[PDB]
Amino acid sequence: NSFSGYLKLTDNVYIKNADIVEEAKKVKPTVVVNAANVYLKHGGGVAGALNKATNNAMQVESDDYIATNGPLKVGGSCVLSGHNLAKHCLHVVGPNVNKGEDIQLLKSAYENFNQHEVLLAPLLSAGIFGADPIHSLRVCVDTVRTNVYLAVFDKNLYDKLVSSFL
Ligand SMILES: O=C(O)C1=C(c2ccc3cnccc3c2)CCC1
Repeated sequence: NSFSGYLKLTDNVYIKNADIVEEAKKVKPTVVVNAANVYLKHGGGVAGALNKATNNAMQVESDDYIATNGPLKVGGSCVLSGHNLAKHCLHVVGPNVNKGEDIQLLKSAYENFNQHEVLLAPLLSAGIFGADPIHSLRVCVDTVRTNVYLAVFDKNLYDKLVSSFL
C-alpha cells in the first residue's frame, strides 16, 4: 500500500492522475477496485485494462463466479482474486445512468468500499456509465469512510476534479 504522489482531498480521500493498472503494479495494494458490470464481463474502460493486465485470468475467474453465484445487482459487489495487481479485486457495479439505472445507486455502489480499510480505486459510473465524474467524486467523498486512493487516467478530467474540489 506504498501510494506516492497523491493529493489529499479529505481526511480519507486521496487523488492522483495515474493509470490504475500501473498504480496496482507499483503499490500491489491489498484491494484494487474494478468498475464492473453485473455479469463481470470486462470489455473496456478500467475493467478491460485490469483484465488485460492479468492476461485474461480475471475474466476466467469472473466467469466461474457468475456460473456459481449468478450476476451481481446494480450497487453491489463481490471480492475475487487481485491476481498480479493486488491481494484482492473488489468488483463494484455503479449504475449505468445512460441505460436508465438510478443515480441513487451510486451511493450504494460506494458503500461497498467501507468493508475494506485501504483501497486503490477508480471513480464509479464515469465513462460509458454516463454519470458526471465530478458528481461521482462528491458521492465518494460523502459515502466512503475508509481510506481510498483514487486514480484518474485523463489529465483533463483530473484537473477538473481537483479544481472543483479544492
Ligand atoms: O480514469 C478513469 O477511471 C476513467 C476511464 C478510463 C478509461 C480507460 C482506461 C484505461 N486504462 C486505465 C484506466 C482507464 C480509465 C474512463 C472514465 C473514467
